[PDB]
Amino acid sequence: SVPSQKTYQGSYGFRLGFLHSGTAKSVTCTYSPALNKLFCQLAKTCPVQLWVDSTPPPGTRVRAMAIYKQSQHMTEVVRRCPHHERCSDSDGLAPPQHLIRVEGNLRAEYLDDRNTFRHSVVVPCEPPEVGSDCTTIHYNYMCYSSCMGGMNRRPILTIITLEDSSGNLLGRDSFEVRVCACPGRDRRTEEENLR
Ligand SMILES: CNCc1ccc2c(c1)c1ccccc1n2CCF
Ligand SMILES: [Zn+2]
Repeated sequence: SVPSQKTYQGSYGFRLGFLHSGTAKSVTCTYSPALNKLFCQLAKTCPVQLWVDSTPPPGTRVRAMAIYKQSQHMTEVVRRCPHHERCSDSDGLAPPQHLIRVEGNLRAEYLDDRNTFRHSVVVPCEPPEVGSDCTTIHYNYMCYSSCMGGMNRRPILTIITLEDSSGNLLGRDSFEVRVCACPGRDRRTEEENLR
């Protein structure tokens, strides 16, 4: 009915990482550690790092799913709004209803859950390239937080799960997301409000 959001490093020490992009007016994606919140523009690249302490088995996958943050909305499926689901911006793989896409990975799979109706996108867990210490997934968020008939100004969380080949839980992390026109200004405002 509601997916768990409990942080769980599991046997492999799984956790996320984010770049340090700053808050200039021109920034298109920026992460606030103090808020555990990603601020991004519509349909722009959001780099999310995956870190582990030890190598998970072949066939491990990484899934992303959005849920509403507020308890009174958590049972409602997060989906694109009535405008964006019809705007013919398909990448040829993501269903037009899905808020979260993975960019540039032909092995991405998109799930409409047959029981919960929730959307998710899952990719194989790949090791870092030679010379790198982590792997990065590039996500896109395909509606604004403010879209009427969709998120409608309600905050969302993204839950990232590390899964075995059967879909069993190996690790979990999460972060709040705001999709907005000016991520740098909004991050500065919300960090000031918190302080
Ligand atoms: C020093 N570098 C550690 C590190 C960081 C991230 C890593 C790995 C190793 C690793 C090894 C095998 C398969 C996937 C792997 N990931 C991605 C999932 F977090
Ligand atoms: Zn929309």
